[PDB]
Amino acid sequence: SHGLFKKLGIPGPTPLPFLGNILSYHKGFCMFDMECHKKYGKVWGFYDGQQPVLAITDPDMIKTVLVKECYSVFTNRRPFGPVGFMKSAISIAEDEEWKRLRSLLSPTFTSGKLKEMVPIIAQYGDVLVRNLRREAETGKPVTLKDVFGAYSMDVITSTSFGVNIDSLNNPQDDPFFLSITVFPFLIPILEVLNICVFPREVTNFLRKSVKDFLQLMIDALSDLELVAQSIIFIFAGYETTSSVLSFIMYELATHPDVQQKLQEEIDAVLPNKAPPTYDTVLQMEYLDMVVNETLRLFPIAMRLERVCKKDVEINGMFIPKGVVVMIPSYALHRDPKYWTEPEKFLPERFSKKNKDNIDPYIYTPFGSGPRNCIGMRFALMNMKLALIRVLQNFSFKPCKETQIPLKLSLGGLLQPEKPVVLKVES
Amino acid sequence: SHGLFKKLGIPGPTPLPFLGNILSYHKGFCMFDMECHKKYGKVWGFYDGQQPVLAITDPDMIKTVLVKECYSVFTNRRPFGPVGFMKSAISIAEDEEWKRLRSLLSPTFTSGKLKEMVPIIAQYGDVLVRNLRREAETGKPVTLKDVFGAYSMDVITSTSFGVNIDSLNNPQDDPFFLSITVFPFLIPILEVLNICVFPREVTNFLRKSVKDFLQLMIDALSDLELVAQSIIFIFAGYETTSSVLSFIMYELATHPDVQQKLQEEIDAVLPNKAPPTYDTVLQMEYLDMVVNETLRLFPIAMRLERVCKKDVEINGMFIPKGVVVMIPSYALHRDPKYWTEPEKFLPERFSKKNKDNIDPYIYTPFGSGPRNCIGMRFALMNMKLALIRVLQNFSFKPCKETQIPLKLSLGGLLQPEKPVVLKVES
Ligand code: HEM
Ligand code: HEM
Repeated sequence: SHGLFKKLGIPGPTPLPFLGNILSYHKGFCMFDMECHKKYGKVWGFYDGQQPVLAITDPDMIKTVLVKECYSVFTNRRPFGPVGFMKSAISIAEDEEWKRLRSLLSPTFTSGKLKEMVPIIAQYGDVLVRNLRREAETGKPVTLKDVFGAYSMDVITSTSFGVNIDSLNNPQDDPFFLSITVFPFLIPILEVLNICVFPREVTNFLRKSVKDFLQLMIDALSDLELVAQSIIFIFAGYETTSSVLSFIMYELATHPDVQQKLQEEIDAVLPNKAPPTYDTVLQMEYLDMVVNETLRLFPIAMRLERVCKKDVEINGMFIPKGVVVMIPSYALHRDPKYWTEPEKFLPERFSKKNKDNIDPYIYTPFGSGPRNCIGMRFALMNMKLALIRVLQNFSFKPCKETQIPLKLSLGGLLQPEKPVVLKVES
Repeated sequence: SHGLFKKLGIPGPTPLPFLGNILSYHKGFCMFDMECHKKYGKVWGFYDGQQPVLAITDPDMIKTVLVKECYSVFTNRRPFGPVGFMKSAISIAEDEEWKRLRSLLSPTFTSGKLKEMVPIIAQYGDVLVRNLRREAETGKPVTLKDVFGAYSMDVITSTSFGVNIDSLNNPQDDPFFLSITVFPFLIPILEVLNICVFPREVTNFLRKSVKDFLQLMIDALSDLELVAQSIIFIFAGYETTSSVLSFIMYELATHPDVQQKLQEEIDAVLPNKAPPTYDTVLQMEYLDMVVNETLRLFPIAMRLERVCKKDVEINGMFIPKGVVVMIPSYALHRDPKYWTEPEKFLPERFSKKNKDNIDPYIYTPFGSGPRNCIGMRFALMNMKLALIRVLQNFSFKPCKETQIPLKLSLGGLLQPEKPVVLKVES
């Protein structure tokens, strides 16, 4: 099975038997992606065990895969297991089942239902300053992913349901997945065992805690299929939110000529520390020119993936069935051929002046097509609503223990090695 | 493989393919054991999947298996998995490894180290009355396995380490094992996955909480092998203790002519509510004649098991290798041929007058032989030390919701269906 890329004339790193190419993950997904983009060119192939992965960099191919032929050939993501009752969640569902669930869950992030969420988010952005004013008034670094996490936690529990808890009460919230890929034929076994990658007690904790996004559901849909959708929203709305807030907070304290220039637009549209509304936010381009630049540097999903469900010949290339087409986000976001000095944080790539020479099938940090980030709008609203309410009250400087430059986690997920700490000044 | 008991001329219930006889577990281990003792006689056989189990009732065979030929042919228990680092714990260890660990852990339950534990147990037997005086002074049933559990928890955390917590702070503390037996060939897989029957977070909770019985350890032994031994002691010292306390408490409120007659010996050896010492306890025969009668009725382990590691011919019968010899405790404890009116709770079977006509290879509620209950003494001390400190202060009467007669759990473990509740009067 490992001669599929020798056959189709597609170059690649040679795969070891049984293991495939995962031996080269020893530095991380991202570094293995940038590596081969230099090694073999515009299209290369590798194997995740016996699993052949096609890496595409041509932005038309990318468009064909995510948008044009999404509904036809590349509908679903890579098989990930074992999960259990979670097989119904949207980021996991496939074919016809996903269609019924992406329709049903689209109503949540409209321009009308998101504006309904700015005044309720205006409540926890003040539990964020008051919990960041206690660790500022005293000389002491600050662990951004706790206070932002405590924040991002509070936001998601309400933007969808309605529960309210100051995450200082500490409400709730790659060791073995390594074997998934060399033993994907073992996933069918683990299922008939109820066994979960999500420990069966984080789920039983919520196999009853479920029994607004909650409203707009029961308002056709099932009930064990109702539990799962709350889960994903809770993870993404917490983890992804806090993670990037601290990611930008690092690039603001280590680039203070940008931290002040962003603080000089915040006191222009919102004078006298004016609370942010749905519309004042969308005005601010630098806050966008930054958020889009950090996400151009730290794409929190690194790669997009789709599963080629039949023989196709997109943009000149015969693609066989069962292959995983993989858009290597992190590697493009930092490609020289498309970004000058790409290691450098320069929110002026997303200036209206320059955001013309910017191809949205290279910078896709929320994906694209009918299966793109369904929370992208809610995400880009939830972040800047906290980015404003914090760059009005505090300016951030390096610490003594602040990881400069920031070491990305060479393991799996995209996070820093040591957590981002920063000195906060009022 | 399922023709092993047709071969050896041993009668039994006919086994379905692949499943074996576990279909007959639909009423519980115990009822399936009593059933076949009537069906086929003194020796019968059945299959736990492909796993042949030999049930022996002859008390000499039983003696040959537990005591005489224990070190030789029947050393270890049934293979139970998957476990992980827990493969070193004593109740699990086998062959040579178990010898090094039953020696090392014998010093804990001497007459000298147990007497050192009566004054420290005299401390939580008073947190038991004061937590049972709050639910008595007010008219309200009492859930015995909480207050006893809260008690039995407190005792074991100190009798071995030294930590002290009133278990009212709520400190810490058959869905899928059904597949173990039909798929025992899947246990080798699950191991290379770190996967635990004990959820990997109840263990990570203590993969660091470990880093007296604690003293007598590091005083040769390992450290990941030190964590496991604390675990078993914590379960057995908590669960088994509370469970039987409530088991006797049921048989004392539903047999009050015994509850008073035991309260009439307690105020004889310990006058003026005298605190119990190591020696006053051993004096009291009825408190023993009861504890031994409840355990004759509710044997908390139901069956003893050993694994026949080579061809043998004990007491006339050729026994092949790899068979699990199983002493059906629950079925003997309630055998007519050895106990008149065996359903009836009558602590006078264990009177010194009658405890002569009583064969200790039939009543073995702590087993026997070199692999018997290592905590039996500590157990029979920990229980009566709470049985005294409670039958001095309170008398127990039926409630309106008290399960009379007591329905045993027809699932797996030996517990009641509804928890035992009782009205407590001071
Ligand atoms: C900075 C924050 C976020 C980023 C960078 C991000 C990025 C992404 C990406 C790259 C994808 C995959 C798209 C593809 O492969 O085609 C995705 C999918 C998804 N995201 Fe997010 N996301 C963010 C926040 C959120 C939030 C707050 C939610 C709240 C529910 C969310 C829910 C989802 C869902 C449901 C999907 C899958 C949609 C589907 O498969 O139909 N994301 N996101
Ligand atoms: C009423 C209370 C208890 C009862 C009825 C009981 C009963 C038993 C039984 C029937 C066995 C199996 C013997 C065999 O199959 O040969 C056993 C083994 C064992 N019990 Fe208990 N037990 C009790 C309390 C305890 C306590 C408090 C501990 C504390 C550590 C404990 C620790 C153990 C250990 C370590 C073994 C296995 C010894 C070995 O395999 O070497 N038990 N017990």
